[PDB]
Amino acid sequence: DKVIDVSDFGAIKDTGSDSTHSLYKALQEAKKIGATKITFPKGRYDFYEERAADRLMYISNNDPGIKRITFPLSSFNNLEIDGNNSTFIFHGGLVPFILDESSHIVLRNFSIDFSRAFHSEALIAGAGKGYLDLKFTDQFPYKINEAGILKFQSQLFDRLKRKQISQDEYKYEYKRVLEFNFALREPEYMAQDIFTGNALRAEKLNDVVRIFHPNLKAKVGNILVFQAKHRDYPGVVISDSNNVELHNITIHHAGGMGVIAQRSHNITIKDSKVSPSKGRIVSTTADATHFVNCTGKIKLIDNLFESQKNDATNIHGVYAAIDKIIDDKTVEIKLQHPQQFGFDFIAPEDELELVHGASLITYETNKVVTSTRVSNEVTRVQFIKPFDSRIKEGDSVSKVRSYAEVIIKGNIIRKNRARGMLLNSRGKTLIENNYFHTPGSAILFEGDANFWFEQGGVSDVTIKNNVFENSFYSQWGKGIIAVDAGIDDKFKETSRYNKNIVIKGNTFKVFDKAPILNLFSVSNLVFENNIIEKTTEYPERKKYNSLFVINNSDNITISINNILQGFSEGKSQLLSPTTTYK
Amino acid sequence: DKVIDVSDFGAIKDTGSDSTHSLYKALQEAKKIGATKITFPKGRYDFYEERAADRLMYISNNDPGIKRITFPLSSFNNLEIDGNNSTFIFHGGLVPFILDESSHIVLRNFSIDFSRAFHSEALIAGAGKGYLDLKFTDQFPYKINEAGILKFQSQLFDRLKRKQISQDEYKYEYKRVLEFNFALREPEYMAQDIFTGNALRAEKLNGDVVRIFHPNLKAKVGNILVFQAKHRDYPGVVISDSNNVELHNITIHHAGGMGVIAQRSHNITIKDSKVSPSKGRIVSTTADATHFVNCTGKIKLIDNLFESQKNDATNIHGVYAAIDKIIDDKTVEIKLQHPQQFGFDFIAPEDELELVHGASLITYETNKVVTSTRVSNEVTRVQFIKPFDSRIKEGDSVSKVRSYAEVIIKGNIIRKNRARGMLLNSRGKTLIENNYFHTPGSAILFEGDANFWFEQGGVSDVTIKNNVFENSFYSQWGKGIIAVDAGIDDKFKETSRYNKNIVIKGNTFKVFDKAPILNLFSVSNLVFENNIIEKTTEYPERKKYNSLFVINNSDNITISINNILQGFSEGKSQLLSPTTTYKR
Ligand SMILES: OC[C@H]1O[C@H](O[C@@H]2[C@@H](O)[C@H](O)O[C@H](CO)[C@@H]2O)[C@H](O)[C@@H](O)[C@H]1O
Ligand SMILES: OC[C@H]1O[C@H](O[C@@H]2[C@@H](O)[C@H](O)O[C@H](CO)[C@@H]2O)[C@H](O)[C@@H](O)[C@H]1O
Ligand SMILES: [Ca+2]
Ligand SMILES: [Cl-]
Ligand SMILES: [Cl-]
Ligand SMILES: [Cl-]
Ligand SMILES: [Cl-]
Ligand SMILES: [Cl-]
Ligand SMILES: [Cl-]
Ligand SMILES: [Cl-]
Repeated sequence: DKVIDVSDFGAIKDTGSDSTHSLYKALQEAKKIGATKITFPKGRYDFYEERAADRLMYISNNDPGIKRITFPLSSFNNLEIDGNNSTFIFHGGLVPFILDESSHIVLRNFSIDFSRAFHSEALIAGAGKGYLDLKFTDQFPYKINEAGILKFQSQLFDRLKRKQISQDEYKYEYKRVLEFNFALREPEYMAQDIFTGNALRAEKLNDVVRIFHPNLKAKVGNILVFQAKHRDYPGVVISDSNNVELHNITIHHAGGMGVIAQRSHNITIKDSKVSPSKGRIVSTTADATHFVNCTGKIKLIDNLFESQKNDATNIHGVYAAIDKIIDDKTVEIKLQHPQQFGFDFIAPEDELELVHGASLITYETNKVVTSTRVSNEVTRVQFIKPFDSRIKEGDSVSKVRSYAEVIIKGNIIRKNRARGMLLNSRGKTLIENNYFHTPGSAILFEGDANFWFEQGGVSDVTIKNNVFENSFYSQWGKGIIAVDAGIDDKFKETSRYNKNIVIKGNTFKVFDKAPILNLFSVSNLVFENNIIEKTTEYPERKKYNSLFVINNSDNITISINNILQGFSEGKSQLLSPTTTYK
Repeated sequence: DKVIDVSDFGAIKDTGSDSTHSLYKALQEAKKIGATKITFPKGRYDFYEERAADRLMYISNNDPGIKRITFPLSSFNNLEIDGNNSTFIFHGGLVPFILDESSHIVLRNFSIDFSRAFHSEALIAGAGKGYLDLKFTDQFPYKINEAGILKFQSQLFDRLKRKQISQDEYKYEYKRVLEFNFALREPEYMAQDIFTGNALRAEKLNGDVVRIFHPNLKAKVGNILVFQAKHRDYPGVVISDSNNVELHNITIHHAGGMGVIAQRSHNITIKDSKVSPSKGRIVSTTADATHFVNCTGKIKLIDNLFESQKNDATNIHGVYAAIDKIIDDKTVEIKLQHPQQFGFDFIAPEDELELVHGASLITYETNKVVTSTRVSNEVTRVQFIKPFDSRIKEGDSVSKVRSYAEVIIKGNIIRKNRARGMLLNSRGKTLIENNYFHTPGSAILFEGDANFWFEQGGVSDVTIKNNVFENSFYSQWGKGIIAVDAGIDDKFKETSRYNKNIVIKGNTFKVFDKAPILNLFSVSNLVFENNIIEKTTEYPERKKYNSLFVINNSDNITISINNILQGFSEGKSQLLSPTTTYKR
């Protein structure tokens, strides 16, 4: 009809049977008659791999390859999916949602989770030099092979069944471990990622598994998280689509990012949450949300982003390195980071910034006349006029876009690994009424043209009426609000990558003298009407003795109109900037 | 015009520079004007990943996914590629050739190799309880991380460069090891695969010697240990949905998987070519030398050398698809079973399908398809013109009735490889003539099953004539020199007749013990005549074998009196009398 009921196509709740193909037929009928809504009777729905559509997908900042997709929303328009607060359980390697060249899509009232997490967790029962003793719950199946290696499994165990289980070992490969505080259910204070690779020596003590690595260190009683090595199955992919809304969507887990958007226009996530399911301390294995080369309005409103293994959000562009200079008008650009391969974005009549790599200073803006994709890495680009004579190979290009207007309000950011928000948004950005409790920098202006190759550089930011409670209590960043753009030291005085930032009306609850602001190459920033409250939530770090570290900047104002409470010193010292951590 | 010189498009020999993009433009020009030949000035040409065309590919019996292709021959026609005996070096994860919906393609006069093999080799310098001491040459770079695990690298080592190299580790993952005899450069006598997984505990002694730890490690000092590549991502030449393809004087030194893999293709010829290791290596391709899946017309392997590969020299078979769901009396959903079979679409309307009982490989009936709908890379819904056999159950399998390929395999040399020689799963007219076999596994194996590999076999017209089987089946990959191992349960061996009409004549069998020359079951009409059987002492005799002919559940089998046996102690009457067991 106008509204389609999935149960009319065979998708039946609370049975544990695969509803993938019944859902697919309901989707095709909705496209056939132009139905405006698809609804689920409230219940549990399970989705498996065997009948899910297969498509080749390049997904920015995630792993490319063949994807089995449960909701293949390719070229859909004016469609709402209302789950009625149903529970969606995905079995194996599945991408729940991919929105590809779709328009006006509303996802509403359901939860996403996987039958077995791609990461793994264990209770730390013992510890010593070069080892940890671990106890695994049943929902993290594993085995120790004859080589003495710990390998997590999709399930415990004929020959063809064993072969299928053997092929699933890739999905649950680890690469590092991170210790989580048991009581606070957050990354352990000042703990760092401990790299291990995908092969840890292990042996069962003769229910306790002992793992061996010379860099292992953790507190007994805490939770050890095995970080998933891959990002193959993000929760919701928004690709080349527009006007997408997520309302009351719970993403309990994903093989990578919860929501990843690329080259998409107008995206809203509201009243949703990324939070672990029962028996887990971690939600998604990568960023909660992420936006690449997106335009229009990006709205994160009244969400809860917690316990994921990476940043809550990152809104940025793509830098493509200048690999080959052919003639004075033609260049061949190359995508650099492996998870950026296959990102096509340079089209004829586009305007490109021609940026110096080590400085992030734009030489000029040139217009593209022709574009030719050679591979998933290299694209040949010819300009309308000869480009700047100073451009060398190793510099980078970036697309001049109608940069996304960022509206991030009412969100809770806590318990996650790494940073809170990477504000690489050059458009008008508003960060209002958010709560931060992150081990890394609550807010970070990053971007570089040497590794990540992410285009950042703000020009209109307002950070107002937020609460920063005991954030940056570890080492993922350089302060509560910090700049860490990829600018060489010899260019910091010359470059001005981030401009026009207002930080007002916020409350900073801090436990030591870590930098509240750590800025370089910033032009025009005002810090006024904020409250700085001293706490004793974590042990004080002797590394830091300055709340405001400022270098190679101009027009920075740490106004007298700021209230400080609980400190022994006064504004004369604590509000005076330094060049070092002091 | 008619002949395009690739150097006219910037492909320069003997420079080490990437010629991928120059070659691509020469290919597009040949298609634009209908050129008939592309020539390479004789020299060395290097191809890299950075500018290779990317396509999704499903390659049967190999690993699917994104492929970077150096020669993307998609919808090319009447084109010859003459390398003039050039050397093509491929750096990293590249598929050298993919022929997709192409016709009348001839490849001749060049060699294919990779700058670093996907497998690894080492000299065994020492041994002890639960370990092996290994010495790796410079062309097999490796790392031992802080976890103490051996991880082979694309090269020895900037932050971005370290990330690129680290991502290459997946390409060189291992899963098992095999011992090779140093002097004879073959799998060690009676040695078997030793499973390890992709993670071996290792430590560098003092450096230069690496000690690997595993309780099942066992090998002779002085021999060579081969680390089997875990993946089959980069086969040498892929022939997919194409027709009339010829390979002449093609040297495939290495591949990430199979040398030549053909699927759903008509008329293929491989002549005067060879699969053999490059300098400093004991192994060539990491999987089958040649392989043909659902192929039709004529398959010709003429005067080739297939040696040192980690699998069979050839396998010519069809695809069994299991009946996963019965919708109604006319409608089923079939499912591809083996992971390296996913994405193999082959059922179309008007196709006729065999409907086969799984455990017996006995065909209930043939039925014609009216409707076909691909659901995933595993499941396809099929509707038939008439209600199918009432005895058909979920778990049985279907197979496409095809104009099964006529197989002509003449003048080849098959030796030094792992596993078997030729898997004769070809139901079409098959001729095996004037070949030389020296395989650790069965020289000729009739296999097929509908429970794991899901490969359709079952011959109907085989002539094995004037071949030389010298000291073959000297290890354990099979059940004899010429053996059947079709997936037929013992319950049904007596009523199932999967292989029919086989003639084995004029051959010379040089054997070192009394392992079975023929090990047959479920065979009807076989004649073994005019053969010469000669006793050797090349390998130690195996006491568990005491019968040259082991025959069970068969009919019309003739081990004729006109065969000749030399060098044995027992009488001719006793040596030609078949048994049901390996001994008595
Ligand atoms: O900074 C850009 C980068 O951030 C996220 O990931 C990295 C992670 O890969 C690394 O190991 O740690 C840092 C924290 O120190 C970040 O978490 C994004 O997932 C990634 O796509 C990229 O955007
Ligand atoms: O038998 C069918 C099968 O044969 C080949 O490989 C297998 C190999 O995977 C296994 O480990 O050992 C056997 C020998 O005992 C064969 O070498 C083909 O590569 C495979 O595609 C399939 O056709
Ligand atoms: Ca064709
Ligand atoms: Cl305010
Ligand atoms: Cl103080
Ligand atoms: Cl600093
Ligand atoms: Cl300092
Ligand atoms: Cl040594
Ligand atoms: Cl015995
Ligand atoms: Cl006699």
